[PDB]
Amino acid sequence: NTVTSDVDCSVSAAWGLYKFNQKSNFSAEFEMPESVKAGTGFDALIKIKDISVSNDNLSGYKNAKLTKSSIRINVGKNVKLDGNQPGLSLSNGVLSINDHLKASLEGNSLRISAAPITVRLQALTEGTLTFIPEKTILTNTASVDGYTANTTCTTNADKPFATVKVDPADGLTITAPESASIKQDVQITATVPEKLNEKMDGKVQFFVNHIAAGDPVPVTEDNKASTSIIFDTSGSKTITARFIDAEGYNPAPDGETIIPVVTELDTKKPEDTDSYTGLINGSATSLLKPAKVMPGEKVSVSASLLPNKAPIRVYEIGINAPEDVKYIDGTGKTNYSSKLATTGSVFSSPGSGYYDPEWKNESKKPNESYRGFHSDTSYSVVDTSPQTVSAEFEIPKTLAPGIYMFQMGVYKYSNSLKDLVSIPETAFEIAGPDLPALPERKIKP
Repeated sequence: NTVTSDVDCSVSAAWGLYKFNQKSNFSAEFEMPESVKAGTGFDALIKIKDISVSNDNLSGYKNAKLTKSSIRINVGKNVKLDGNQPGLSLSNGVLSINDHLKASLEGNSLRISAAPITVRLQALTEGTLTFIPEKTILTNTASVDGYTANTTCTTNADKPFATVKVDPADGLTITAPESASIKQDVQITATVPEKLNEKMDGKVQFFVNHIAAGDPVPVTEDNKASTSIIFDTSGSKTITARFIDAEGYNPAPDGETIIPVVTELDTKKPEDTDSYTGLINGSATSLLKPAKVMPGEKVSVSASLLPNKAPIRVYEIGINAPEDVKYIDGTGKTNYSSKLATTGSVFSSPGSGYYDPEWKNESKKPNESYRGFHSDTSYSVVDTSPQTVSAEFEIPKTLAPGIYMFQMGVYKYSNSLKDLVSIPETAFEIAGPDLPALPERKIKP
């Protein structure tokens, strides 16, 4: 990263009575971090390489020293000097390195040299620092044989010495579950960088879907802030933390996060020793990436039971859609050979040797969309291959906005287990209205 660029020098000496041109090369090594954070001090080491100038009248001179000098570098407007640093000045994106050049006379030649200069900088905002040489890269004043010579060297180098990526400074974070159900406490924690909260007297105003949620929470001694939110309805909820300082300015960006919220999550019972998966429109979704579906739409769902162990006894499987979502007739297939024993929560025998789930007795029953299937061959499952049921459903055009999930109805084991299992891989979401705009941040002037 030693960047070379040739220069054109004008000399005025003896009060302008003796002007001449001179060509030369300016060459410098800029060692800086490849990358930094906005706001973090860093060093720039500048090695300037020696220059020879070979005018023939130099052999004729008896003494020389520089009395002034300047290296002019275009460092842009995204940087400042970190600490008063003598010799160095910064004005209008011009870093001016002053009085650092030494000039030793050497017969026929003039050797201009410099001890490496260290410059501590810090960038202001996220972006890039680009170091360009200035057109007038170099001026100096020389005292030769009792005369004063003024020099101005211009260059045409477009080529940056170094580039530095400015990554942003640390920002607010927010910690929420994962996922949540309605009617339950959800803890939310914001954290504020040490650096925004230096004076240790700030607050964090939370928002839920862009509405203010409670009074601003005062930040703790450990730069944290917490609230507790109880959700009313399902949906991808946007949580926003806004930081406020001693005199309510919002100097930092807001932190945002999203919590998927469900009506309920019906996990497999503890004694259910298997596990489950599914698909919706041929894909395993997640309640964090729910399928985007509009009301009025027909979807296809698959639900699989993945045995932990074989053989297990497995009697009835089926897909229990959400309330109002209607089953499409004759679409329910199994992985295997089967007859349909159960419509709704009503069982009726499709032959002798078929066991009744008695969903009637259970506290949670399947709804009108549920279709339950028994194997005609055997109730034993020979291996650990997925036991899959799949069908197509219709979403009514009036189904409410929120996050929805399909369930698997299952009745199994010698020790008779009956359960409805929410399969997050089948999650879809009916979009609500666009959030309202957030109140504007109050930036300091």
